[PDB]
Amino acid sequence: TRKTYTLTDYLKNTYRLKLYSLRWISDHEYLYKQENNILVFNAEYGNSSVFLENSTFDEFGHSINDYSISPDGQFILLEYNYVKQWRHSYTASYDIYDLNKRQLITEERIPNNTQWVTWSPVGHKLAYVWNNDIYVKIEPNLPSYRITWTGKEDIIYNGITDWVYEEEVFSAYSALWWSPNGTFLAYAQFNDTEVPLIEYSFYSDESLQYPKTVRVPYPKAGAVNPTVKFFVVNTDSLSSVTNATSIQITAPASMLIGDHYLCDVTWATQERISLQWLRRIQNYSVMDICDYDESSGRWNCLVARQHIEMSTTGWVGRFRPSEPHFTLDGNSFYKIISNEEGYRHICYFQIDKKDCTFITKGTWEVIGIEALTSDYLYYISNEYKGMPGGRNLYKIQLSDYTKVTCLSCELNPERCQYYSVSFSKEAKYYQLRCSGPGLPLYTLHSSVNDKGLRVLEDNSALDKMLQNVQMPSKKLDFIILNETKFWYQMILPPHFDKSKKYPLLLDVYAGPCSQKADTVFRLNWATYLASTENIIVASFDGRGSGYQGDKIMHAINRRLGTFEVEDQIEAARQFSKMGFVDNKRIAIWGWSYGGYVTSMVLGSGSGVFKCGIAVAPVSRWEYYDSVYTERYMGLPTPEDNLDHYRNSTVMSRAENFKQVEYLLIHGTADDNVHFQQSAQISKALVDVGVDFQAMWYTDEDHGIASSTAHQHIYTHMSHFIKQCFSLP
Amino acid sequence: TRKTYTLTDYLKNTYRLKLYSLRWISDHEYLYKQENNILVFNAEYGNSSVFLENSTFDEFGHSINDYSISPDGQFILLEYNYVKQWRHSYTASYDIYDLNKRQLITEERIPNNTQWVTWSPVGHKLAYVWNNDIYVKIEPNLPSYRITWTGKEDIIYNGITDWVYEEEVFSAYSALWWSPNGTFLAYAQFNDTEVPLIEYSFYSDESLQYPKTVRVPYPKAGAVNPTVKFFVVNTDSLSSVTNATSIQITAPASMLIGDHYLCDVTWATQERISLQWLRRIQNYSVMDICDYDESSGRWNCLVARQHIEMSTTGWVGRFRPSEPHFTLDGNSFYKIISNEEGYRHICYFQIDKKDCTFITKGTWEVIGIEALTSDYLYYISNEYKGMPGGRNLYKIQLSDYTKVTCLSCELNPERCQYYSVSFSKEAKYYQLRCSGPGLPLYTLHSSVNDKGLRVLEDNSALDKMLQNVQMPSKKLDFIILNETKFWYQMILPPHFDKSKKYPLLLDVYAGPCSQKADTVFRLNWATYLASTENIIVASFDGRGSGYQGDKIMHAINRRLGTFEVEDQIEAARQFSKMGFVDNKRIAIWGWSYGGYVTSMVLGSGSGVFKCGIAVAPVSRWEYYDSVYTERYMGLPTPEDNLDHYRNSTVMSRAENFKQVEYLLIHGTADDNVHFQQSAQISKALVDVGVDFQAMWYTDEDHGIASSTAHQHIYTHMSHFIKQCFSLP
Ligand SMILES: C[C@@H]1c2nc(C(F)(F)F)nn2CCN1C(=O)C[C@H](N)Cc1cc(F)c(F)cc1F
Ligand SMILES: C[C@@H]1c2nc(C(F)(F)F)nn2CCN1C(=O)C[C@H](N)Cc1cc(F)c(F)cc1F
Ligand SMILES: *[C@@H]1O[C@H](CO)[C@@H](O[C@@H]2O[C@H](CO)[C@@H](O)[C@H](O)[C@H]2NC(C)=O)[C@H](O)[C@H]1NC(C)=O
Ligand SMILES: *[C@@H]1O[C@H](CO)[C@@H](O[C@@H]2O[C@H](CO)[C@@H](O)[C@H](O)[C@H]2NC(C)=O)[C@H](O)[C@H]1NC(C)=O
Ligand SMILES: *[C@@H]1O[C@H](CO)[C@@H](O[C@@H]2O[C@H](CO)[C@@H](O)[C@H](O)[C@H]2NC(C)=O)[C@H](O)[C@H]1NC(C)=O
Ligand SMILES: *[C@@H]1O[C@H](CO)[C@@H](O[C@@H]2O[C@H](CO)[C@@H](O)[C@H](O)[C@H]2NC(C)=O)[C@H](O)[C@H]1NC(C)=O
Ligand SMILES: *[C@@H]1O[C@H](CO)[C@@H](O[C@@H]2O[C@H](CO)[C@@H](O)[C@H](O)[C@H]2NC(C)=O)[C@H](O)[C@H]1NC(C)=O
Ligand SMILES: *[C@@H]1O[C@H](CO)[C@@H](O[C@@H]2O[C@H](CO)[C@@H](O)[C@H](O)[C@H]2NC(C)=O)[C@H](O)[C@H]1NC(C)=O
Ligand SMILES: *[C@@H]1O[C@H](CO)[C@@H](O[C@@H]2O[C@H](CO)[C@@H](O)[C@H](O)[C@H]2NC(C)=O)[C@H](O)[C@H]1NC(C)=O
Ligand SMILES: *[C@@H]1O[C@H](CO)[C@@H](O[C@H]2O[C@H](CO)[C@@H](O)[C@H](O)[C@H]2NC(C)=O)[C@H](O)[C@H]1NC(C)=O
Ligand SMILES: *[C@@H]1O[C@H](CO)[C@@H](O[C@H]2O[C@H](CO)[C@@H](O)[C@H](O)[C@H]2NC(C)=O)[C@H](O)[C@H]1NC(C)=O
Ligand SMILES: *[C@@H]1O[C@H](CO)[C@@H](O)[C@H](O)[C@H]1NC(C)=O
Ligand SMILES: *[C@@H]1O[C@H](CO)[C@@H](O)[C@H](O)[C@H]1NC(C)=O
Ligand SMILES: *[C@@H]1O[C@H](CO)[C@@H](O)[C@H](O)[C@H]1NC(C)=O
Ligand SMILES: *[C@@H]1O[C@H](CO)[C@@H](O)[C@H](O)[C@H]1NC(C)=O
Ligand code: NA
Repeated sequence: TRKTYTLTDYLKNTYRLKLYSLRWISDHEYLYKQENNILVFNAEYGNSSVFLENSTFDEFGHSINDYSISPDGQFILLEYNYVKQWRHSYTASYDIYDLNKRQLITEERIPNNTQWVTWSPVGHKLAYVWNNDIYVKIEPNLPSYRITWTGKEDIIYNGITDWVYEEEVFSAYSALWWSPNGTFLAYAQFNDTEVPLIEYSFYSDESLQYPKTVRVPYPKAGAVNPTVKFFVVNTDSLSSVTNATSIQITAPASMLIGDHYLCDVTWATQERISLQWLRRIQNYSVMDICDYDESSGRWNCLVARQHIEMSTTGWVGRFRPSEPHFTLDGNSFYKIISNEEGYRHICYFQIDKKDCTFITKGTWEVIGIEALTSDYLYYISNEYKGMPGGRNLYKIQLSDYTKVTCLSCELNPERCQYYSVSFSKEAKYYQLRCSGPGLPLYTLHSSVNDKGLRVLEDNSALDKMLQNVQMPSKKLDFIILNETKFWYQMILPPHFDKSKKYPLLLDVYAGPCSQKADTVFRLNWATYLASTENIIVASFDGRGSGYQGDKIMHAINRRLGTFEVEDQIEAARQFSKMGFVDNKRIAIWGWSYGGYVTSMVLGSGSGVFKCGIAVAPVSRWEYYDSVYTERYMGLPTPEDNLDHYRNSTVMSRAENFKQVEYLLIHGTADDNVHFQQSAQISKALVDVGVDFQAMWYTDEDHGIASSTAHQHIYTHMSHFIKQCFSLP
Repeated sequence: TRKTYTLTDYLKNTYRLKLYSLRWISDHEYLYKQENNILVFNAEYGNSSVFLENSTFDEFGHSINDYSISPDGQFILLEYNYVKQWRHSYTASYDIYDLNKRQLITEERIPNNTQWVTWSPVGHKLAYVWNNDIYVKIEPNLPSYRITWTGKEDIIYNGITDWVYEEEVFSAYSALWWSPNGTFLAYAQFNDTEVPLIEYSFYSDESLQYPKTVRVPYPKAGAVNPTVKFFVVNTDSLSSVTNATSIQITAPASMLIGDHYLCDVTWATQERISLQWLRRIQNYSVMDICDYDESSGRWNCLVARQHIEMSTTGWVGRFRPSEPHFTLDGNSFYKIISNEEGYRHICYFQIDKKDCTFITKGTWEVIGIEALTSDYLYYISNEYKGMPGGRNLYKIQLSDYTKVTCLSCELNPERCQYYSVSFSKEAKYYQLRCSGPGLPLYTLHSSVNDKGLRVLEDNSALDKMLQNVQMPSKKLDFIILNETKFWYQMILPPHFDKSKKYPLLLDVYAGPCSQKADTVFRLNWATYLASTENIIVASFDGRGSGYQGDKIMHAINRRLGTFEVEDQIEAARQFSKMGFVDNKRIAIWGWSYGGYVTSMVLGSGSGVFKCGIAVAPVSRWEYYDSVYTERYMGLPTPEDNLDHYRNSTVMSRAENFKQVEYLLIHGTADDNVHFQQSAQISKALVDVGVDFQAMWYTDEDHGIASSTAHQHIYTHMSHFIKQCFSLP
């Protein structure tokens, strides 16, 4: 009898997925770390040399967290003293190593506690943010030029995002954008002066006598938002003038009438930048296209070049308006937008014409535009086999839109249905990354003939390991509700028997534009539950889920906590009808949005679920941030949508938790979904006399991802599920 | 078959203890509220009259929290808009009703948000504190005189205590002391300028969008403490034109050399006040005796009237140096102090003589001095039958100390072994309050020949109800450890069978000077556990416990988390060897100090306990307040006691929790034992990979006493204990 995949296997990572993370440094060369040596690979032939020997920084005196080679290959940026902040933000120390001289640079050093640093895209200029101000070094050993003087901790942010712009808009800490050859540096400035603070305790090591109060500018739904300004400085003039002018590009009049956001910055050419702005009511966006005027040194945005993107059924974009991809000359661009049918497709614009031309169409969606050459556009879509949860690379001929080639579809169709891609600098080569339904497979290809060059990593080591393990299987399929297909997946125990009744766990996220049913291979908690505990772990994509058109995605518009919640309940009813599910043993669990949905389902009075686990749930939309919440809910005012805000809380359903077993879990240092949200759930439950299980995680944030806490939470949850299902 | 005492009975107060709370107004009369009417009773005959009808305030408009009748019976102070702060502190609104003209005073009213108010001991003057300043009204309808002008929230406290003085020194919010005829008002001023703040979140009602941060000046062990000054003002020479002059009485030079406390204020006569000061190192205290100088208007404390009280084995006093009881002329006084054997007895002092004379002696302790006449001193002691957990009233003839008469011992020896007493103004009458081992019994007596006048309340209604319930019994006994007896109690199930094996729960407090084994009748959680669940609930008084001399009490000096923890394990080990205890089912629980000891026990590696519950435990002495902690521990500095502070933490024992079941519970708004303490426990257990059970109570303090939270906590603990013991 082969062993099963156990909780320890999962928690100790005994069965390891191999990756192949390369970094393109030119059109035909990439860097790859092998045995802590940095190797440089010729893409065409596969041969390598040592770029930087593992022993180079033995006497550095610090553990190096990451590195970054300048585009011209002359310098390497060494990152150490890494200190995490939020999802993307952190601070660090930096040294620069001169690759030609083979010397560490010791003068005019990047200061300690630096917030962000980046090379120019050409050469070896550096821009960094320190104490909320921007600085530029033209040469690594020379003095910095200060760009901004207004930086103020928790108040003014120059070239870095505040909490909400980092999480909800840019998915980055950085708010700086070099122009393509590095002449200009564009940046955003955020003003949080009147933004209210979330305040919570951080306990730290036990040696800390008094807990620390962490205070973060965080706008909750309907609260005062940060304001934003945009500037461009000419870095080439820095060594010529005492104090180079940052030229402001003001938002259009249509944004200035009320609260708004900067949502996209994309350079088109050396002297043309595009900016997208979004109204606080997130169904109206404007793209300005701005040209440098040589004789005035100003930036002007012609109204003839201004592009409106709006929605009548929901918000604009999946999570924000999509980025443009400009042709080399900067006179036209490609952009994913929702078509007349509500499906997201590639539209082609001339910069000074308002109507675009759709170059793709159909009842499927383009996920992203990956590369653009003079002859071809490359994109990922879920077109293949009508499967919204698959992903493949396509190539469309720019001079003939009827010529569309799927580059990945038929490579290994049994093993590989979910792809991402990595193109070299001028798209001469691409790495394909297959992530499922079989073991991940990494391969290299030449764009000139789309021929496979070689297999990079095929995970044969893991395959060999998994032969001696009773592994679960995955079913991906659909049910039909109101003449619409809704997709689900099931992690099924080994030797699955259709004539037996299995306990079922519903794994839920269900946020807007989410997808929990897909072709990705995962080794996770569900793997253990199916493999060792013989539990079916199911997930379902109902109304509000993504990549299936706006009719489904915008169904929850202004109504979170309704259809996406009901559809999970209905999914569980449908899984019962299938005949291999023990109706007396159906559980539900989720993290984040999934914790909200789980709690809403457990408080619905449906009778379907015996028990459930919510980890770091939202409990009331007014507690969550403005940008995310208002996108789907509008404003919590009597004029707008307050009634539904107040109607969609977990707390109002407290009495119904008498029918279920509930485990509530939250990290105390969660800056994202505040511990407040679960403090309010537990209080409401105490107030109606409902017994439940609770667990706080001291100083853990939204990820509860520290090594010991991760192991602890999954161990705690396993006991709870096993208890609920009467499993020994 | 009759019912048992259930969890619902405990939580819903089905079986109510009747009380008889009287208020002496003279040597011959008392007030007693009956049916919301206030009656006045003649003590000699038992006849009464209505003092104030219930319906007098029918149209008042506010719900009245409490009342306070002026000593002359002319006025009644009406308390409403009560808002709790800490254990003793609150604010309220106040109105004064004139009892003779049957009218609310509407002029010059006491302000809203008043922090403290008190009648003078004679007549009807008022002193109140509002916004941290002291005010005086000579007549209820006249303008107040402002006494102090320095009051400042969280910084300067006039006539009220700060957090630590309220909790640990005075057990009161008031820091005001009227002289016996109301001429003078003495008061303390506290300065918290450099005291660090504990900060924690308060979530409030669901409607509060952002949690509030509560900030309280709170000195943890070793931190900067509040400073204190003491003043006396003449309320007979106040002026509308001139600001009042307060005369400062400075601490003795022996105190001024370093950090110190004011720990007692007691008026001796109309013109003589005593104060006791205590060093931050709490084994040295000094009493000053100060006389008013009529020609100079100053208060002089003659060095010849200083009395030093120190300890070579521990700290001074049980929780602080004891209060003196001055004779009529104030030329001599009686004070409980530790004798040369280390037993607390009454010493007789002359004001200007160094040596006092002990008037009581033996291997038992005086609990308190209760009344004093020229012929007798009346006191409570645990002398009778050599039982440290019994209490009886005695009088001692002041002219012949060999003549000691027990006044309560033989009244009802089977029902009544635990008394407290309330004397009338000149000790002409006394009320005895028996609280166990039988049902509470309240009686009135006259001092002249100790006649038992009448039974006030015998709880015969409860007795009749309890006849149809299967009530548990209590065993009080002792075990021997190193030739010393230590007492324990067991709450035994109904129909106890010493040939059956019962699970056992060890209920623990074990703080210094605590007593958990006594003759008191209680209806609590243990009653339910024994009556319904057939669990023996044991408590044990080991080293560090009170009322048995300093050899026992001071055993844990500088050494908390040692002998008192060991002695609980040893008691349980001994119980586990008794024929009627199931050694496979022994549990431990406690709250506060008992939560600390429970955790230290479960982390001891003893193997004796299967499971345990800690509620709001201390986890590290450096997190608790200075006044309590340093009393027993000294300072957490390398030159003093840091090493033991560091080795007496719960966190260091985390690994030893692997073999026990542990439930950790804490209120998030605990201002006393900060949530921090439990937050650090859970983190330590997570860090070593130990699974446990947790519950936080949102916005609950140290008492977890809100109605809903109280029902929830005991419900949750009941399930935990029953699960642990395999009980259905
Ligand atoms: C993962 C998702 C996302 N997906 C994508 C896509 F489509 F590009 F893949 N872009 N983004 C932008 C970032 N995303 C977010 O949903 C951000 C959001 N703050 C996540 C979140 C939602 C919650 F309801 C919550 F309670 C906690 C959270 F962290
Ligand atoms: C109850 C006790 C006490 N008992 C007495 C006595 F002897 F008069 F009964 N006086 N005092 C003075 C006040 N007392 C205290 O112990 C105060 C103390 N802060 C209580 C306490 C101790 C802890 F270890 C703790 F963790 C939390 C607490 F609230
Ligand atoms: C991979 O091999 C190629 C081709 O052999 C190397 O390119 C050059 O090879 C010729 C001799 O065969 C010489 O001109 C030089 O020795 C090489 N020049 C370069 C580009 O370095 C190439 O070096 C190899 N790539 C790596 C990264 O090792
Ligand atoms: C950030 O925004 C705030 C507005 O909240 C600006 O602060 C105001 O500045 C003016 C000067 O123009 C003052 O007269 C006001 O008193 C300020 N108001 C507040 C609320 O402080 C601030 O100038 C902005 N900062 C930057 C660098 O743009
Ligand atoms: C460089 O130029 C900027 C912009 O002109 C200066 O910033 C101004 O500084 C003055 C006085 O310190 C303030 O009154 C303005 O409000 C600032 N404006 C902005 C946009 O920040 C900056 O101080 C200059 N630096 C130097 C070294 O002269
Ligand atoms: C990168 O692009 C910038 C912007 O076009 C170039 O700067 C211009 O250079 C031209 C010469 O072709 C001059 O006419 C302008 O005066 C420059 N404009 C500005 C705003 O500086 C720059 O030379 C390019 N860099 C490189 C190295 O090619
Ligand atoms: C305490 O509060 C009461 C009630 O607010 C005060 O009496 C008045 O109350 C009404 C509303 O109840 C208000 O319109 C007035 O502002 C209050 N003032 C007066 C003088 O009528 C009362 O004054 C307050 N007491 C103190 C000492 O401020
Ligand atoms: C309360 O005691 C005070 C202090 O002894 C009395 O005040 C004194 O009264 C006598 C009058 O016989 C004067 O000689 C003193 O000058 C007063 N001394 C002070 C300190 O003011 C007061 O008479 C007593 N009050 C009552 C109500 O009995
Ligand atoms: C009160 O207690 C302190 C601390 O135990 C005693 O001061 C001395 O301090 C250190 C320990 O911190 C040691 O060197 C001595 O053991 C302590 N003194 C002795 C016994 O010599 C202090 O003596 C105590 N005071 C009284 C009144 O006994
Ligand atoms: C209790 O009884 C006494 C005596 O029977 C009551 O009578 C005394 O006080 C009354 C006025 O307050 C008058 O009736 C008499 O002055 C006086 N009589 C005596 C006994 O000398 C007394 O009021 C009663 N006490 C109460 C509180 O009602
Ligand atoms: C309360 O105590 C503080 C000291 O903590 C007093 O202010 C003093 O301390 C300051 C340092 O924080 C010094 O700068 C001041 O010079 C010093 N003042 C005096 C009078 O010495 C403060 O006055 C105290 N308040 C009261 C009303 O007693
Ligand atoms: C580089 O150092 C590593 C140590 O981590 C060593 O294992 C490796 O063999 C070294 N590289 C080579 C080419 O030997
Ligand atoms: C960073 O901090 C270290 C330690 O304090 C210091 O020695 C070093 O000089 C700092 N580096 C810079 C660039 O200031
Ligand atoms: C944006 O949303 C609001 C609220 O639903 C609506 O009233 C308005 O018409 C919308 N605007 C557009 C461009 O559809
Ligand atoms: C009393 O003292 C305060 C503050 O010191 C002052 O403002 C007030 O005017 C004084 N009153 C008189 C009458 O002296
Ligand atoms: Na009698």
